[PDB]
Amino acid sequence: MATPHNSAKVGDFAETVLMCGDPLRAKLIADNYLENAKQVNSVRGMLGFTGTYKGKPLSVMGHGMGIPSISIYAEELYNVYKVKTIIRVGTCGTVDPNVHVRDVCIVTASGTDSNVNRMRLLGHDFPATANFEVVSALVESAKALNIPTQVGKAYSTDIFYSKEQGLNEALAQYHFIAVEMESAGLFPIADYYGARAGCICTVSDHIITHESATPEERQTSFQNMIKIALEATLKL
Amino acid sequence: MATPHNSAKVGDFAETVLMCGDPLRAKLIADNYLENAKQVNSVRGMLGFTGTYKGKPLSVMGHGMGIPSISIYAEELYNVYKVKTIIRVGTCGTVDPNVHVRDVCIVTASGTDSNVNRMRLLGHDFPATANFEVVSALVESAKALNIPTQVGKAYSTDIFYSKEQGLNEALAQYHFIAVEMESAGLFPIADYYGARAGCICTVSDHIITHESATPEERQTSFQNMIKIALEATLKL
Amino acid sequence: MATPHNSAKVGDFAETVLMCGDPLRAKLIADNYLENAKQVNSVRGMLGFTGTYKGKPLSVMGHGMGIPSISIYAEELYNVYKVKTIIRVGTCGTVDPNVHVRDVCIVTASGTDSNVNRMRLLGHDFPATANFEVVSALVESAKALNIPTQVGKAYSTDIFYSKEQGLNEALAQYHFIAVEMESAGLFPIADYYGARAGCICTVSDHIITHESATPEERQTSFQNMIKIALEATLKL
Amino acid sequence: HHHMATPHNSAKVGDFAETVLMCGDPLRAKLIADNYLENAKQVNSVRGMLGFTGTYKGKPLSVMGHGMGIPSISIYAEELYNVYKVKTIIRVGTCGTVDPNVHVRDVCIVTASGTDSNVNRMRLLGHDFPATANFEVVSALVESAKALNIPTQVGKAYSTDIFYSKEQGLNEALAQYHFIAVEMESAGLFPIADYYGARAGCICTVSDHIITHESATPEERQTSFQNMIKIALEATLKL
Amino acid sequence: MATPHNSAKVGDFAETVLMCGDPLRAKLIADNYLENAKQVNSVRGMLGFTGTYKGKPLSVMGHGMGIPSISIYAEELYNVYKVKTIIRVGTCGTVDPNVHVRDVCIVTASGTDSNVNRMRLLGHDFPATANFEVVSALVESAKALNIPTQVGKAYSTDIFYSKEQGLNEALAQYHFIAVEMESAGLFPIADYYGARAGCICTVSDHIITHESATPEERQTSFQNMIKIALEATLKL
Amino acid sequence: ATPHNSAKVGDFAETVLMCGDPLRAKLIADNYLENAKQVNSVRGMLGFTGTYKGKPLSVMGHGMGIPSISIYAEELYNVYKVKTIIRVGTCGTVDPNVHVRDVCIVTASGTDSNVNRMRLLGHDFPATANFEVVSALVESAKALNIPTQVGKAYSTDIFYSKEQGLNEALAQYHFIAVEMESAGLFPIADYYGARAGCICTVSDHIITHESATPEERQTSFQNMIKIALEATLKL
Repeated sequence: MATPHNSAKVGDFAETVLMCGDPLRAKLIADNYLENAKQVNSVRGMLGFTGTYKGKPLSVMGHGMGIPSISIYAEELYNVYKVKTIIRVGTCGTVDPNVHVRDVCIVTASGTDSNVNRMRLLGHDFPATANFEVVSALVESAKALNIPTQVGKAYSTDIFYSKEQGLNEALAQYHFIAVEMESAGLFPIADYYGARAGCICTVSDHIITHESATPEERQTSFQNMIKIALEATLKL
Repeated sequence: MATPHNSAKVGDFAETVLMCGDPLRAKLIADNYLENAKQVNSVRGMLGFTGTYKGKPLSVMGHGMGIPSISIYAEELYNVYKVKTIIRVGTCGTVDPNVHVRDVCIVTASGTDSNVNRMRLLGHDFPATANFEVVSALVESAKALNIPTQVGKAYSTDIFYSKEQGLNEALAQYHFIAVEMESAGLFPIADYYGARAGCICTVSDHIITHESATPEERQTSFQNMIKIALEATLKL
Repeated sequence: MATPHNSAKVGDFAETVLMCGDPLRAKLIADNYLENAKQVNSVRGMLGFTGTYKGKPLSVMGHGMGIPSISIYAEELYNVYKVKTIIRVGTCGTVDPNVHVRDVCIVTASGTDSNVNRMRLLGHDFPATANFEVVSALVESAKALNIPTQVGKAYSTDIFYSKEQGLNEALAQYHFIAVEMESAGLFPIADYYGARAGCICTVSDHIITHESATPEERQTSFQNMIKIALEATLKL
Repeated sequence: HHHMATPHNSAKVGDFAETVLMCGDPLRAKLIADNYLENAKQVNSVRGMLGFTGTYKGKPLSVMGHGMGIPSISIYAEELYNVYKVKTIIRVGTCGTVDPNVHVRDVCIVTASGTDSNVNRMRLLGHDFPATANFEVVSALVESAKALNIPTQVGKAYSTDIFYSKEQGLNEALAQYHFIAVEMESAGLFPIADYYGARAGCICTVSDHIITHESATPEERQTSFQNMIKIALEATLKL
Repeated sequence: MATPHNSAKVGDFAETVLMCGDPLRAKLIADNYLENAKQVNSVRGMLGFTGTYKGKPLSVMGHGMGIPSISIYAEELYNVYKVKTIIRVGTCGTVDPNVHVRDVCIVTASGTDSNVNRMRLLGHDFPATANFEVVSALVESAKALNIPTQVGKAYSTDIFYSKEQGLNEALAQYHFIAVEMESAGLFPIADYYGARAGCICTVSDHIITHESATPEERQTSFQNMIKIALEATLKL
Repeated sequence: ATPHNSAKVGDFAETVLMCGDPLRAKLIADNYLENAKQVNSVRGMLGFTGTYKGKPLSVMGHGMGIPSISIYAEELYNVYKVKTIIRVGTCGTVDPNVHVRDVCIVTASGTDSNVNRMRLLGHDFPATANFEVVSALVESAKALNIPTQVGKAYSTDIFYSKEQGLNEALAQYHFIAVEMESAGLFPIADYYGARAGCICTVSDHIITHESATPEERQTSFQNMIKIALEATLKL
């Protein structure tokens, strides 16, 4: 196989890839938004697909949960499959007092409690930073669709089941808008390969005040986010 | 759903669960070694099954790749599903000069480059340590099956595609026998819940000498490892 | 005095402030580009001025050298003086193989070897991240002026006279475009106050290949950069 | 050293058996030799760190003090494995516990030990290196206790550099993760055994419950010591 | 120019230099205590002067605020200007229960929350330690002038506007006598060049009790401190 | 009155010399203290109290390493109400201008231990000798016409160092002494509002591999102990 974790042949992925944690959501995106989609990977159930969106080649693939998982898949996509742009699409929590469930968050950079970026920069602070053209394309696509967005920092944690006192309050004080588990691992890999990455997420829960989007609101948020991402690919 | 990542209801998992990263390997284990088997989870494609091995209830489920992924699944199994014992089964690399591809490694403790255990113990060194009853059951099962084993430390990394100079040589100097991605995250979660965990792996590659197991060797080693793990469950 | 380091009264600063390390350069900006400018601070020689640019209120003030120095001045400006936006303007080195002397660098986020941001976020990785509106206004201003720009990460070091082996090569591998000493301290303070910050710098030296801008190239680069920043304030 | 085999040990090469019991107090090493070893001879006196070599039930065995703390045991154990060609060290001592199901007088067999020392990070490029006991040693201690009908607790220790701790929240975190023994040396011993391809373990008796403040009486400590040392000595016959 | 930050020619600085953060205080020292004084640096407003005290050449110059700033100026003074001794003079807070506002503190070593010294000593603890001949010369000068002094540790912070719970109480418990922002960066640079440094400060504020020196007390303490420093230079 | 010391408060003088080897503690008491009484032998860690030229003085072993000295010193300051501890010992050096037989008076000590970060919220806490003690040692050496080196020590947890680049960095920043305990002593003295210092003689040059002979070690020890004893008179 071309990699230990992907049965796709070189060339089977488009230069632009959307990725989400849940492979079954990758399949939903392919089935509902890609034309002439073909499954190109099923190793470990991590479904990946390639088709077109409005005539332009586009792939979508799951990345699993957490920094180590996305790091495997993204490293391979840039190195082996010669992908140029990855947009991560997902859901997130928020702690920011002026961000609400159903909001769409476009990530400019992501903090983390992982050690992976310190290990790349001699132990120093290496900001996991989205590519500006990708950020701008997402922002401009949402404007054209008349969909309000929040633009700012995410925080990528290794621990879904946090026991850490004071973390949420510190994230809120510094206006982190999205809490998720992967973006801080993706951005430095794109940098290593001289490539591009970004992230867009919908807010499912307010971590501080405990609001939670209903199933119907989650479907609407998902449709808005995915249309923003798809339209942005046409400008990238 | 009982958790965001698992559609099983409390009671659907046995008290002992084998887990491996690849959900398709979890399915292979269920199909080839469990009787009375039923599928109990398919959220995110992370297949899980419950059946019997030699009459005793046993579950087997995928955990995905990396510490953050296994942490989600294992926290839930212990907390929500009331599981008492998780045995991780998988493949690994080795750096040890006296360990060879095809070998079976029983893990007594695992080091890591993750921050998750420092965060649990006020920044200090918290050894991710296998439960002694579990280690002993694996060791004694292998002896009873006439299968030689290596017993000793693993190292769980967040980065499959390592760029770290000197790491392999240090691991070799201190006789780490297995390099994998998850066990250091599992053992402290078992500790938190007053429960039990262990790990057994097959050596697919020698990271120093670059030897690699043939497909035939990987089948042999899998058959040895899984029989040891299954027989151990009868003693637990 | 309103603060220990600033004799200005509350209200003496405009809501938007350009800052540079050298107070004599702050004076040069006030003298050559601001209308009806008045000096509002001279404590510690850290000259600050308020006037208008194309009739819009604007202030300019020195910040001194290094994170601790800018942290004092910026904390006071946001907290006591109720400043809404700070744009840092300066010079930088580069290590990136495709960035050259005289290039204009617009900073999206900055790494650092300082501890100040770990101390704000429970020891974790807190990306010092520029405000997107500010970044965009700088990018669009440069486009209108027909000045090419590089957009991406800076690195803010505490040590001008670096002795650190391997740092430059790692910065280059991950495409850090600017090496300076202050931006990583500014952005988190802006966050704390729910305010905005950014940074634009011109490349005076290639740290790896050793090209250095002449005095005349330095003046031309400064003229380009300051016009970009001033025009950006009209959009903010 | 000018004439000694190491700077801290006057024993000649070969004066130590391949299996060595070690405890912090050199006077306890002497008590162990006097009361349990036959054919015994003192082989070290440097720094008062008494060490002895004889036999236990016919098999060669040594016992020597290691002093207090990771740096001290590191000196002695590095020398034992490197210069004296020792194959197995079993640390014997006392400990505190924070675990809610461990009580004073319990015997703890250590599978691995955490620490607040930097010595293991320095061995593994700054990463987490678990100080891990050798499984054959752990198993021999467990099986020896079973044969003597002495109950044991088996699990993690924590080795601290600071006896007089002022650290808030530490005991509660150790209890939450079921650390069974708090002492000062095991985390330094196990990685040195690894470096030399050799074996190490640890067994300790609980003198104090750090949470509930229960404390063993002197007579309970004597019984606990006798049980522990019998377990360790019998384990050496299987190693 | 001889360096990027100093317009003095080599030789224009005496072998001993007093430095303080505020360049206007450097000018005050020159105006009131040096004879034959001339200004030798004006770059960045960081005024420096050279004259004589009781016939012996002596320089005084500002160093700005924080470790990065003093590091630039001191590295240059030792390396380019061939200075042999730098005595930092300034103001400080105190946390010590036996130290009071108005007191003069002679610094033997300084702690820090900066990373600059870990980076010099392989990540380890490197005490920023004053040169004994300098400490002794200050102590003996004070004794000869019949001025009592406090002698002991300082703490050099990167963050003037501290938000750090428990810091002041730990500093008080261990009898740190002075809190300031620069000494910990100066002493290791002196070590690197085989040169000498020390620090003497006046207590302006008690951080624990909140007492503050009156203007008259600040004048008395300044007069004491500067006379101690000047007399010490005659013995160095 | 402690788990490691059978003495009771008042059994130690207010000033205590300490060295790693308890047998060297006994040598110091036997050869330099008048009217000396043994006040501890728990764990073999001999301690003694007598007088030097009329002034009460004690001498006791501290064992090897920061954890060991921390136990003994914490107890001395807390239970035994000691006011001044002077550590006396041997050291290595990496400094190009320090040689075997040199006497090193320590002003501060670096370390690879975590004990000081844990006392100061993770930050850099310099283990710093008390100035009156440093000065007393320097002046006593001057009075005896013995040259001294005055400067930084480095206290390591690992005698058998495998660390590449360490010696070269210590040399570049002119650390004059390498040993194993002083960085643990000075912060404990700070905690109790008390005084500590350290003096050591160079037995080995770690870079040049020069090593002191038996005769040279005797001369060096006699020089150092006389400096420390005479310093106690001024403290």
